Amino acid sequence: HMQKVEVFRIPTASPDDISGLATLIDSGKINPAEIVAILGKTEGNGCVNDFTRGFATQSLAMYLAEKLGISREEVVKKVAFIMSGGTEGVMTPHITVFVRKDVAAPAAPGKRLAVGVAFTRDFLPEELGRMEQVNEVARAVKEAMKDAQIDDPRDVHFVQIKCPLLTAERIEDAKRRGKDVVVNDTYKSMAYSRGASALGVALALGEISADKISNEAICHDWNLYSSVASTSAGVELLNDEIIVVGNSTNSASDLVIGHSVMKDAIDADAVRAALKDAGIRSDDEMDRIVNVLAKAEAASSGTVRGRRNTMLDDSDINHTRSARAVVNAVIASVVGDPMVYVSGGAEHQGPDGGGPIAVIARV
Amino acid sequence: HMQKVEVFRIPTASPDDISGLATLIDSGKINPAEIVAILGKTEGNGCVNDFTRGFATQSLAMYLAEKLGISREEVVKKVAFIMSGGTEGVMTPHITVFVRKDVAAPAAPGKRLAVGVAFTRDFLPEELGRMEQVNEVARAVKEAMKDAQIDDPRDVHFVQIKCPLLTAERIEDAKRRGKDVVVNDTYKSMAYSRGASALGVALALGEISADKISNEAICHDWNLYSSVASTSAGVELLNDEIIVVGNSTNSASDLVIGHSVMKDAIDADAVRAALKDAGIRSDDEMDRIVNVLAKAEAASSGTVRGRRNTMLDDSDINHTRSARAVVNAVIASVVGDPMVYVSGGAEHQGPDGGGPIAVIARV
Amino acid sequence: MQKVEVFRIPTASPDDISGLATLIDSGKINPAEIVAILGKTEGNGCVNDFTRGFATQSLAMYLAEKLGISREEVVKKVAFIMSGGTEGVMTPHITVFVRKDVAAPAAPGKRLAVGVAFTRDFLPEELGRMEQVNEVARAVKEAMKDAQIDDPRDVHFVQIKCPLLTAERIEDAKRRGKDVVVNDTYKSMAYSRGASALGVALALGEISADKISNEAICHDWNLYSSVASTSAGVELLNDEIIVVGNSTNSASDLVIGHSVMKDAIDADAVRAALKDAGIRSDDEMDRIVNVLAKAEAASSGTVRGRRNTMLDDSDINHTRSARAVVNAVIASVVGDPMVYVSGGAEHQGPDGGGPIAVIARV
Amino acid sequence: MQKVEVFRIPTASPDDISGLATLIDSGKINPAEIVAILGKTEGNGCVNDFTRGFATQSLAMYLAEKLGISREEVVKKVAFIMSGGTEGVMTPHITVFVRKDVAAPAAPGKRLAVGVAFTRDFLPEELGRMEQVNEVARAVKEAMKDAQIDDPRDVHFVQIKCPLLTAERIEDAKRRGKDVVVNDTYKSMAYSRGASALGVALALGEISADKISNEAICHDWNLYSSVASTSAGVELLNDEIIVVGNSTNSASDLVIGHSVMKDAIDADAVRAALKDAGIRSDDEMDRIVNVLAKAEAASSGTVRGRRNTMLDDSDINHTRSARAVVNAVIASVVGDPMVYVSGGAEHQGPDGGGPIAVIARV
Ligand SMILES: [Ca+2]
Ligand SMILES: [Ca+2]
Ligand SMILES: [Ca+2]
Ligand SMILES: [Ca+2]
Ligand SMILES: [Cl-]
Repeated sequence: HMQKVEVFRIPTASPDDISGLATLIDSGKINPAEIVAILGKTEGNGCVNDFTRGFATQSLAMYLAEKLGISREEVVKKVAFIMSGGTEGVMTPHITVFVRKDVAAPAAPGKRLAVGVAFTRDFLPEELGRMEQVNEVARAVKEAMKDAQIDDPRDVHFVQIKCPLLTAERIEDAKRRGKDVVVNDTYKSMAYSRGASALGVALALGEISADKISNEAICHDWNLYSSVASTSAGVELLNDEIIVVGNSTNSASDLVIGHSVMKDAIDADAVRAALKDAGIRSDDEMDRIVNVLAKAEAASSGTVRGRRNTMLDDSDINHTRSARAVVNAVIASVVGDPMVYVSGGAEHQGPDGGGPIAVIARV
Repeated sequence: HMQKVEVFRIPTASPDDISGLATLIDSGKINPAEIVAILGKTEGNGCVNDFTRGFATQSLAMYLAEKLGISREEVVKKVAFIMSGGTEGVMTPHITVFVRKDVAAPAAPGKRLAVGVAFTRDFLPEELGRMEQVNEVARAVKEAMKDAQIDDPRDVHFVQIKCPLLTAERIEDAKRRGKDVVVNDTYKSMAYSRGASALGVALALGEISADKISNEAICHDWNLYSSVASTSAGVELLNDEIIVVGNSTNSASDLVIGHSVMKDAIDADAVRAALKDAGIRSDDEMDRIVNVLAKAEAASSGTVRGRRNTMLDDSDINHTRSARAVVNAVIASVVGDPMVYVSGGAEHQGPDGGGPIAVIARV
Repeated sequence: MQKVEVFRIPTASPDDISGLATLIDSGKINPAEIVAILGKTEGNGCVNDFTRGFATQSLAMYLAEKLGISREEVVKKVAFIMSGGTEGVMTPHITVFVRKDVAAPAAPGKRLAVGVAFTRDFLPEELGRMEQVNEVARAVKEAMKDAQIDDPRDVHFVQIKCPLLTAERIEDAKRRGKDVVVNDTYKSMAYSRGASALGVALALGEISADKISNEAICHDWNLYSSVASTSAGVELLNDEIIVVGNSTNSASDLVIGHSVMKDAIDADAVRAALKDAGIRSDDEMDRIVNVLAKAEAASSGTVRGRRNTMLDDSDINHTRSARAVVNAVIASVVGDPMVYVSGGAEHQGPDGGGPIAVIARV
Repeated sequence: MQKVEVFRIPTASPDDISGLATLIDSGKINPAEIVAILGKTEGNGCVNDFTRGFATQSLAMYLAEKLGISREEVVKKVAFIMSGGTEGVMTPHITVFVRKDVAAPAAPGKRLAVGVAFTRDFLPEELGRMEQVNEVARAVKEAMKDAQIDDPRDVHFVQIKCPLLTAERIEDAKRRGKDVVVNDTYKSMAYSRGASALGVALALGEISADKISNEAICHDWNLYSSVASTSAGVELLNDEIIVVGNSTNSASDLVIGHSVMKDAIDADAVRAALKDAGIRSDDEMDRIVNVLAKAEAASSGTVRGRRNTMLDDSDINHTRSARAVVNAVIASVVGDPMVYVSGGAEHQGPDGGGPIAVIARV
C-alpha cells in the first residue's frame, strides 16, 4: 500500500484568500479530492478573540465543497483544517496544503514523507486541560499514525494539533451546570488545552510513560514534554484535530521531513539541525525547503540565556504573540524567508522556553 | 488640636507633572508639611508594566523633599502615595492632594471630612492574595481609622489602598526559594492582591465576619465584599498603603464625604445616590464636587444586564482597562467632568461587576 | 404601501446567524424582504478587522441558501454594513431592516422609511477625495428615492460603509504612479469616512458644493452633516448607503428621530434623540428598537476642558476608545449596552461629537 | 589622550541604578568621567512611553547625589538617551560611556572615541523640518570635534534622542498661529527621527544640502545616513547627539565597526558589522561590548517579496514589531538578546533596513 504525499506552501492575501489554492487546482497540479489537511497561518492575534482562524476554515470549506460538489459538512469531516492565528513580526500569512493519494509504485529508496489525520470527539469545557483530553488525544494520535502507515514512533517528526479553548460564556455556562473548569481564565485556558494535547502526543509516542501524567502535572511539570508535538488552540472548534507527519517505507513521496528541538527562542543551531535532518546540508540546498514548522514560547523563568525579558510582564502584548515574532525572525534569518509556520505557546512541547522544529524538504 | 482636611484635585500634564501642586504651595494655599496623602490617576496602562505610578511618586517625593528640606525617604515614610494607573477613554490624569491642618478652632457642627493613613509591613510574594495580607491590612485599616479620629465604621465612606503585585522575576525567585505563590500569572496576581486587601477592609470595618474568610474564599466567593474598599495594585511598592476617608464629629473641615455602590458598570443611579449622600441634591449643586472616586470591573458572567461583552475574552486589551473607560464615561456623563478617579478591578469591592463610589463635596 | 420592520438581534460571534434564523423559521421575517443588515462585530474596528468580512460572508451564505440564490445576488440585493469594534460593554449584535409592501393605508403623519444604494468601486487614489464625495452624494439621493423621502429634513440617519487603504493597496498605487490621499492605513479610514460624510451633507443640502474641495476634507471641521454615520473596512471597495428617515407614504409602526452629541459625554443629546423619536420619559424606554450613534476623539485632545490620552495613546487607537466611551454613556441612559456605536466622526457632527438616532416603536 | 570605557549593564526596571552603583562602588567607574548613557527602557517605545523619562530622572538624581552637584548640572554635562521598547526577547539595559584623559602614548592605529553635543530646544512646529535638520547637523559636527574625529569615514554610529508631538503640544502650536509637520503624534516621531537622521547625513557628507528640503523628509528614501540612529521621546525638547567612532588620538582598548542591514532579517549584515569591529569568528563573540542597531517596517509591506502585517496592524505599532524582529535576528547571531535595537529607521539605512554597529574589545 504505497501512498504519495505532496505539500504546497501558498501565500495568502487575507484569511479568506483561496486564490492560490484555486490556481493550483485549476492548473491540474492539485486534485482537490486528494487534499487531506490544510495548515494555515492566519493574520488575527492568535489568542482568544481571533476569528481569522474560523474565517479561513469557512472560506476554504466553502470553496472545496463547491469544487467537489459536496456539502461543507462533509468537507469538514474529510479534511483537517488547522488554522494557527498570529502573524507577528515579519511572519507571512500562508497555508500549507497536504495532498495524499494511493499510487501504484515500487518500494521507496528508504523512507519518504507520510501524513495521517485523526479527529477526537468534542470536549466539554471542564475536560480541557485534564486527563480526558490527554487520553482522547493519545488515542487519536495512534489512529493518525496508522493512517500515515508509520509503526515506529521514531519515524514521526511533527504532530500538529488544533485544540479548543474557554471563553467567558463557556466558563459561565460550566458554572451554571455545577462544573469547575481547569482555569478561570480565557487566555490561560489555551495553555492548558495546548499542554494536555501535547502530553497526549507524548503518551501515544512513548516519549513519556503514563504513570507520570496526571491532572496535577499538566502545565506544571516542564520535565515532561514531547519533542515533536505542536499544538494550537482556537475558539472555532470543540474537539482536537491531529495531523501526524513523518516518514514511511510505504511512501512514494518526493519529500522527506526532519526535525530538531529549539532549546530556547534564539536557538538558530536547532534550525540548522532540523534542516540537516531533512537533507539540507548547505545554504545552496535551501531551495529544497517546502516549509519550516516550529513552536515558540516565553520561558517561565522570564529570561533567555539569563537575560530578562518582559514577555510575561507585558500587559499590552500577550506572550504568545511576542514569542511567535521572535522565533519566526530567527528562522527567517537562517532560511532567508519569513513565510514559515511558527506557533506560540509550547507547553510540554520541547523544554520550557523551547519547542520542536521540523522541516519538510524536497529530496 | 482640631483636624481640618482640605482636598485639592489637580490636573496633570504627565506622570511627573508637579506644576499644579507647586502653584498651590507657592500661593500659600497648601503648606507642604501638612500633606498627608496624594491619590493619583496616572496615564500608564494600569496593569503590571505600568511605570507611570512609580514615576509619579518619585517626582512628587523629590519635589516635596526639596521643598521641606528633608530626604525623599522621610517623605515616603510620612506621606501616602497611591498612584492608580490607567486613564482610558476620556478619563483625565490628575492628583488629589489631602492636606490635614491642626487648627486651634472649634469643630464644625455635625460630622465633617476626616482622613487617616496607615502603612502595612512589606509582604513576601507568597503572602499576596492570602490571609497574611487580609489580616495585616485589617490591622492597618483600624490604625488608619484611629488616625482619622473615626470610631464608628459607619462613618467610613472610602478606604483607598495601594497594594503589591507579582512579576515574573518575583515568581521565579519564590520558586527558587521553594515557595508557591497564590497564582503563577502576573496580571491575575493584581486581582488577588486587590481582593485580599479589600477583604481586609471588610474585616476591619465589620462588614464581614472573620469566620467567613479563608484563602479558598479569596477571589472566589463574590458574596463577600466591602461597600467602601477601593484597592489598586502596582509594581512600585512591596506593602499596602491605606487612606481611610470618612466623617468625624472632631473635624473642622468644610468638606464631607458620602458614598453608594454601583450595582454594575452602567449604574448611573448609584452615581446620583453617592452625590446625594454627599449633600449634592441637584445638578446646580454639582459645583460643590471636589472629586468622585469609584471602582469599576468586568463581571465574571461576561455580561451586563444580560448583554454579552468581550471584556474577559479580548486578548488585546485587558479587562481592567475596559472597565475603567466605561465607568469613567458613565460618571463623567452624570457630573459633566471626566476628571474623576476610577480604578479597575473590584474583587470583593461591591458586588461582582460593581464597585463602591464616593463623592467628596464642599458643604 | 411601504412598511419597515426592524429587528435588533444579539450575536454570539461574528458568524452567528442563529438569532436571524429563529426569526425566519418562526415566520417573523420573510428573508426575501430583508433590505439591509447593520452589524456591530467584535473585531478591533480598525484596519485589520476581519470580523466584518466574516460576518458578511456568514450572513450572505445563510441567506443565499435560504433564498435559493447565489451569494453574489444576495450581496447585490442587501446592504451588509458591519461596523467593527465592540469595546467596553458594547454588545455585539445585528440590526435587520425588513421592508414589505402592505395592502393597508399609510399611517397618519410620517413613519419609518428606508432606502439603499451602492456606489461604484473606487481606485485607491480616489479615496478621501472629491471622486468619493460626489459618487456618495449621488448614491444618497438614489437611496432617498428608494425610501420615498422627498424632503431632506425627514432623513434622520445615513449609514455608510466605505473602503480603506492597506499597505498592499498603497504600494500598488505607487507602482502605478498614483499618489494616495495619505500613506497611512489607519488614517486612510478617516479620509474615507470623512469624504463619505461630506457626500451625505452635499446630497442633503446641509453644505453647498462650493464649500467642498479635496483641501477641506479632514481639515475644515466647520463642515459637517448632522445625520451622516460612516464606517470603513477592508472588506469592500465601494460605498454602501442606507438612508433612514420618515415618509408620509409609510405604514411602519416605527419612527426615527435624532439629535447630535456635542461631545463624547453628552447624555443630554441622547435624551434629546429619544424625545425626537417619541420617547419622552424613562418608562417609555422599552419602545427602543435600537440607538445608533457616532463617536470620536476631539482634535483638541480634551473634553470639556479636560485632557485625555486618546490621541497620545500608542497602544489603543482613538476610535476604539471613543466607541467604548459613547457606548457607555448611551447605555447608562437607556439601561442597555446593546446599541450601535461607530467611531471616527469626521464631518459627522462637530469635532468631538457625532449624530445619534433612535428607532422607536410608536 | 582620551580613553573611552563602555559598560553594558542589565537593569531590573527603568529606575534601576543598582548595576551602575555597583561599578562605581567597586572603583571601576569614576562617575565624574561618565559622558553618556544609552538605555533600552521597557515602555512601549512610542508616544506614551514614560519609562524613558523615569530612567533619565533616576540616573540624573543618582549621579547628582554621587557627584555633589544639581540634577540640572548633570543633565547639562551627560547625554541621557533612553530608547523605549523592549519587545520580544530584548533585554532592558543601559550602556555607560566613560571618557578619561590619560597620559598614555598613541595607541597603534585608531581606537574608540566618543563625543557629545546638544541642540537648542525646538518649538513643536519645527519638528520634521529643515530647522531640525540644520541644527542637528551643526551639533553632529560639534560632537565630532568633542570626539577628536576629523574624518567622517571614522564615524561608525551617531546616536540621537529627539522630540515628538503630543496633542497638547499641537494645540499649543495652533494657539500660537503655527502648523505642525503632521497632526499625528505617532507619525510625528517618524518626522523627528527622519529630520534628525538627515542632519547626520548632511554633517557627514553622506548627502548634499541641495538635495534636502521639507518635502523630501520622510518621502525620499534614497536619502539616508549609513551610521545615524535616531530615537524620539516625550521627555526632551531638543536633540542630544552621541558620535561614536575611532580616532588616532585614542588610548581605548575598544574599537567600533559597522554595517547596514539591508532588511529586517539580514543576518549577513550582523556578521559584517562584527567583522568590521575585529570579531572574525564565533569564538571571538565574547569581545562584544554591545551591538547597536536600527530596525523598521519597510514601506512596501514586504520582506524579500513576502507580505507582513506590520503596517496594517492596528493593535501593535510597527516600530514595536520591527524592534522584536531585529533584536531576535541579532540575538540569534551573537547568542545574547541584551543588545540595543531601536525602531523607526527613516533616512537611516535603506527603506526597511538600518545601520548596525558593534563595540568590541581589541
Ligand atoms: Ca516548550
Ligand atoms: Ca466588585
Ligand atoms: Ca464629528
Ligand atoms: Ca531605513
Ligand atoms: Cl456584603
